[PDB]
Amino acid sequence: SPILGYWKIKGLVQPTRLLLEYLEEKYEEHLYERDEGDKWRNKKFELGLEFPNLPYYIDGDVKLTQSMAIIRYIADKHNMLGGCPKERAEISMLEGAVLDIRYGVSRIAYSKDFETLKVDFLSKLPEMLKMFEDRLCHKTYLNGDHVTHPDFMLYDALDVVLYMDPMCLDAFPKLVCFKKRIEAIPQIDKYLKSSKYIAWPLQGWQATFGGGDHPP
Amino acid sequence: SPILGYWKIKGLVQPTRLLLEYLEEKYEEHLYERDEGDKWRNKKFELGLEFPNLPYYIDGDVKLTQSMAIIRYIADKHNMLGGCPKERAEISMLEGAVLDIRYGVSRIAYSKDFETLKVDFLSKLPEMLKMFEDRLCHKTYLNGDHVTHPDFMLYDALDVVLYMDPMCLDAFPKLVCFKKRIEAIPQIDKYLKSSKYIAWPLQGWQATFGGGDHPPK
Repeated sequence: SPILGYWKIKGLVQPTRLLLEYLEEKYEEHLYERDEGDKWRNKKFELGLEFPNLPYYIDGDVKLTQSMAIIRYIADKHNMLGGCPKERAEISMLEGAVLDIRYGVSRIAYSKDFETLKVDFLSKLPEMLKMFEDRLCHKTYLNGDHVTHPDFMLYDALDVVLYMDPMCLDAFPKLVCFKKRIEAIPQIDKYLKSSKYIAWPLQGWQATFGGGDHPP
Repeated sequence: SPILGYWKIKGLVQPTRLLLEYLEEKYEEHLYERDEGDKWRNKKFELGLEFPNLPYYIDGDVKLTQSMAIIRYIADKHNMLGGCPKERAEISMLEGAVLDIRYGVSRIAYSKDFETLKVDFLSKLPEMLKMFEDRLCHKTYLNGDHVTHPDFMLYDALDVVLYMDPMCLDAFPKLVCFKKRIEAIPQIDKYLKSSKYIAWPLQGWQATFGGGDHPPK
């Protein structure tokens, strides 16, 4: 069965875990704890990876790194990437727009001067969320009636910005409805209640925002 | 014809430009100059873009933003993304590894403490480049005998890191050769010599690094 290797955090891989649980696919996790940086560095160059990094995904057919290449491969193997160039570009554009939010947090989350950079991010965040509000005006999910990988990426981004500002969705009822819809998927519900779910941290443990061993 | 809208810099879109020139595909550029922030603010919500942003690519019915969605769409229309899930994953992985170098530069280039952040980046860069040197063992391009979009992304990343550290490819002669090989593609050489080529800046004009109006002579 496939092996998914990452830090014991949400970070870059949480959307991939959510997709694997939505598809109900068997996989093994190799999790690196806060004190297992040495364990990772001594294995890193001996797994056959062409671009050694975390996370990594190893099945029969593939040895992958790059979080976007991994989530796209799992989608692609399930016929979820889109049927024609236009639909595939729509899905890649949604991907990018979600990363503008999720990388927007990560960019500033490890900085000494985080409190200053937060003011600016929370000023631009409304506009980014409005575009998703409009996309989800009459669509159950970002691509219509059927779930795609950017749904889990957006879920993860909403999870993270709600910690930084618990009122950030008060203006965005369609995003609140979308978020509850994801959570009501029976196999997502079971995952979120399971011993396998990693609630914290959001970033690397060293992060000034969404770090430490426990929520603040 | 397709419209490619961006700032008059290299930045996010330069690999897209190179790919269009490789394909010899006709396109028009809407180029926003340093003084045209107002021009853009005014047109931004008027173009029919679902996720308004720079760069944008407008192809009659197809209206796209996100640089990676744009370069992938152009590749996809020419059947260049990969024939099966495994080949499509190899191209996606190459794409991500190039972006770790290119975004690695962009994420510190707008910082006040660039000189401090540069030391940390240049202690990691030799190993990141080594992974590309190793991939080019017995290969003309990153995916073998045929050009793919990550080749133009790597070419762009190599141009940018050579400005930050002129010696960073001294240990990597297969990367020096790769960069010369791209520049010997005849439709690339023609573009690089033309009046359409934007040599500078690398980042937004306001950047601590790769910014301003001319390179250092």
